[PDB]
Amino acid sequence: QGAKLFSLDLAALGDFEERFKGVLKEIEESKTLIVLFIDEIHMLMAANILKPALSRGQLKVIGA
Amino acid sequence: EYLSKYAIDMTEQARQGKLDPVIGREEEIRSTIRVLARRIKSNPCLIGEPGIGKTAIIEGVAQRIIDDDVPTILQGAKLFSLDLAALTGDFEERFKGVLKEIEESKTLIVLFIDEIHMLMGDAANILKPALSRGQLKVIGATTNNEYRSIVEKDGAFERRFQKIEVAEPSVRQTVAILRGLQPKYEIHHGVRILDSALVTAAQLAKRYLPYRRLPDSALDLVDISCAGVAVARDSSMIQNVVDSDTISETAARLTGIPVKKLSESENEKLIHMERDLSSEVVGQMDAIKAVSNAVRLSRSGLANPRQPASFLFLGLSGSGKTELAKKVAGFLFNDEDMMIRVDCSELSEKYAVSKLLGTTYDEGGFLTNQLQYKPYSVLLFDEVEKAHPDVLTVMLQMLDDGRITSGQGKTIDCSNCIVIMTSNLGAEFINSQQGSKIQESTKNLVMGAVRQHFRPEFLNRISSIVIFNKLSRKAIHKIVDIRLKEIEERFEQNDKHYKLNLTQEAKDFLAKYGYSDDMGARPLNRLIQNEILNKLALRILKNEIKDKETVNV
Ligand SMILES: Nc1ncnc2c1ncn2[C@@H]1O[C@H](COP(=O)(O)OP(=O)(O)NP(=O)(O)O)[C@@H](O)[C@H]1O
Repeated sequence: QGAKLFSLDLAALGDFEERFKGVLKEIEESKTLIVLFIDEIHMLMAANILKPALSRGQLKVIGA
Repeated sequence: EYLSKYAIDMTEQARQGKLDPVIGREEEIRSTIRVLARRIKSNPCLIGEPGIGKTAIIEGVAQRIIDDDVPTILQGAKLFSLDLAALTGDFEERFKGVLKEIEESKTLIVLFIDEIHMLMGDAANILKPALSRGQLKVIGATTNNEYRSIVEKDGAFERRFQKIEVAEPSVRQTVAILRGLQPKYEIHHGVRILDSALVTAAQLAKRYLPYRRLPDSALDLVDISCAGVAVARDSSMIQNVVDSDTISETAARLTGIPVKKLSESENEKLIHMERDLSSEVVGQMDAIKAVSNAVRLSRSGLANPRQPASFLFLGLSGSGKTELAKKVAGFLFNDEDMMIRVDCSELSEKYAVSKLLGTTYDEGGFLTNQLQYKPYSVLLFDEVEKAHPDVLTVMLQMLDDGRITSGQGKTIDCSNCIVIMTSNLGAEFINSQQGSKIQESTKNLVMGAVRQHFRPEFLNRISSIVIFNKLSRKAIHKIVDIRLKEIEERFEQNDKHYKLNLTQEAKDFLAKYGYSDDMGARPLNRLIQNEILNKLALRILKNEIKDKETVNV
């Protein structure tokens, strides 16, 4: 319930990606108050995508 | 006539006896004297930590001067002490003509300049030609830092100069030089000092004081303490003074728990620390012993005075491992800030700043700066081998000695600090411990695994390395029940006044569901909020279920 939809359509455009990593706190700010959905981009990211926030045990995401 | 202007002879004050007697330095002095006696490179210098008693030597110098402990050649010489400042015309001139005066003045003194030794922009040669005169006996010093930058550029600076170690005592002799205090410094503010109030301030300020210097930091608090014992006494019969009051009390100023400062120092702490760990985490009796059992070894000087306390931990974050030291530190250093974070994700090359560096904003780094900030510390290493060859090599000094040069090249003691490695190197082998191996074989499997990423020096200098292995629900529910304990003791105490209920649901859920095998109850740790704290507070926050009430799912 308390979660809502976020879906990151990745536009990456110094590392310009860590933004995508910094937001992992911004949702962690909300404290799983949303969900993430990524569509066909699932690949090695920087480095690997995602998890350290999910791998923190947290972070419901809609994978695809 | 500019003689006395910023140049104030303190051999005056030494002839006046204004200056402050201390012990032993003749060693540096006689040399630094003998240095001052050198045609070739005249100028003795102390290179390193400020506040280490530089002109205190000059005192002794001036003392040896006025005592005629000043040796033959230079007995004529004395020291005008410069006062480094002026008003802008500009400054240099005033600071120059003197230079002429004094060598002209025929060596009745020498000059000491302390840490302020200038790379000027308009550098040109400031005092340097005067210094360069083949004449003009002077005394400079600085920390290593400027000594790094400025004096190494020429290096015929040394052709004038001589470096000498800024003399930092032993504690015992610091204690001893402050043991000479007890008959004398008992009565400064008009009391007596016990053997109790005597050595500990050191032992404390050593162990407990972040900043100041061995006799300095030690001698500091006791008069900082006298707010009570000097003023409230004559404001009643206290003659002798005691450690705690003088110290631990006045030590508890910063934090507290003088009992842990006092009633137990390291002695019992260890003695039961095993279960004390087990208190925080049941399970992993291995490291419950080992690291503990080990780090017990860490102290007492079984081995190198210079020597770190070092471990890799293995398991699933949210196994309590990353915590674990925070107990230990809280258990030992009575803090969780002792724990300090080294992200091996972050590590490639450029980190050499982020610890600390000789600054070229590229400025003071952090991590070493943090122990430099936090002289008692615990160092956590975030999936170690994920770091580059960058740190692991500097980790040698960490592997070494329990002491660390900052990136400006300033050593700080980790033999009083902790360093702890994280890695997944047995993750699959955690999965082997999920099959619950003879841990040896799988630790061997790990050992080989961990063996790979590192030169043995890395591998060898570790105090040891331990797995935090498969965690039976035994621990879980306990840990959970411990996990239970943390929030309730935050709140019913003050906030929530809260009496509690537990369905076995949650009791089972949190253990069963809330705990993840792989990702742990680590999320459940957050979930414990969510399905419980978040849930039941939300249940209660209405208040219709009253304060101190409880409803579990
Ligand atoms: N076996 C355990 N004993 C005690 N606390 C545990 C245990 N397993 C997980 N925890 C909790 O999980 C955290 C500690 O997990 P730990 O194994 O130290 O790795 P961690 O890095 O701290 N988890 P995290 O820091 O979010 O990655 C703390 O919140 C503990 O309360």
